Amino acid sequence: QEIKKLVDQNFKPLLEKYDVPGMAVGVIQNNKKYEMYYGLQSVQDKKAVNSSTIFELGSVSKLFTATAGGYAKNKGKISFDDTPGKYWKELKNTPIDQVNLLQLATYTSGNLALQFPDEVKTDQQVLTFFKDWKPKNSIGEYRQYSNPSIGLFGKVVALSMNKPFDQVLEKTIFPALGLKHSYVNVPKTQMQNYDFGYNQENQPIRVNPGPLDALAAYGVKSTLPDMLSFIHANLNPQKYPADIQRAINETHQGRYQVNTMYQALGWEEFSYPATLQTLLDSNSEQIVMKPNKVTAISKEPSVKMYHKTGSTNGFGTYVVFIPKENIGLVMLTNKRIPNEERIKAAYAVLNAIKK
Ligand SMILES: *[B]([O])([O])[C]([C]N1[C]=C(C([O])=O)N=N1)[N]C(=O)[C]SC1=NN=C([N])S1
Repeated sequence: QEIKKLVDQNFKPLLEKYDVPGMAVGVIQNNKKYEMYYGLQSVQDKKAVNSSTIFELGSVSKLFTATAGGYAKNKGKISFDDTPGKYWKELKNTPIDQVNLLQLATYTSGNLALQFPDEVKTDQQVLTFFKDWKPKNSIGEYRQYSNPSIGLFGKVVALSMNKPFDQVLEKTIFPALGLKHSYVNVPKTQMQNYDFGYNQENQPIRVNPGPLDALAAYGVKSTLPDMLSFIHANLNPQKYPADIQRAINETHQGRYQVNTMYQALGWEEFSYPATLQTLLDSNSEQIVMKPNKVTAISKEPSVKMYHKTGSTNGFGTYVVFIPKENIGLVMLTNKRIPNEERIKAAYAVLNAIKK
């Protein structure tokens, strides 16, 4: 059916249900990008949420970190066999130097939790944290979703490219993807487009930023048109120059499975058609918060789909795409809503515009 009708039926009611100030929903189908905006970027200013509004992607940032890692790997700047001390020399001869880069990128070091400790903020505190790290579970065998893990991966990628991570994205990866308003650090010239998001009590929220390396885990900001372009790049990598094409495709390869979920670089991958329950289970407390023993991949699914949720204190994100149907969807909000609502609403929309 018409995309607007399906988005109105499935996404629009979430604004009233969760008191969300503004939502941007994009659908790409047959290489045509459709944008739908509801509500306000700023409640106080009566400023409509729009195609220039900048949203925090939360953990969808990890898809850009993955793309940077795929870009570096396919240019020979890193091997996924390498360990972090080859690039971050102060980690040589430490226990974390037994973990390879793929294991860090896919959360299988065996002893890294969701967040850095609160007291770890400066670059020295991060280095000391990794120098003091010791193994717990067998390396490679257990997935524990982890911002420090992919943060160390991103730091190594940046070192291998002789640029800080913010510049890896802003000077290399974002331009190669054709993104015009995606940032690690939003400049003052974009201030009118980047308002605080809203906490659960509808108050504009900010916190002090955490360690710089965690920007690779949750620190990217973008707009709906740029996210639609990023989905287009994931659906149609042959339209892009060869180096970024290789980087995008690197992020699609499953590295191991946990139940019905395959862990790719950044992306979560599923056999397609996937049931709603499979997609919901990927965001369950068991998978997101607890360690789970991985299963090596023997047969990667021949027909696949991919998704990722992201959240920050003030913002919600969901992205999903299905190569066989040549369709994808992006949802951005300036207030968190439950992941299950994001996944269900996207499932209802994409299931009806299949072709
Ligand atoms: B990511 O979005 O997966 C990641 C972990 N996570 C999941 C959820 C959820 O399900 O609501 N919340 N966190 N996101 C982060 O670690 C965000 S950390 C920050 N949030 N706000 C900041 N200013 S930093």
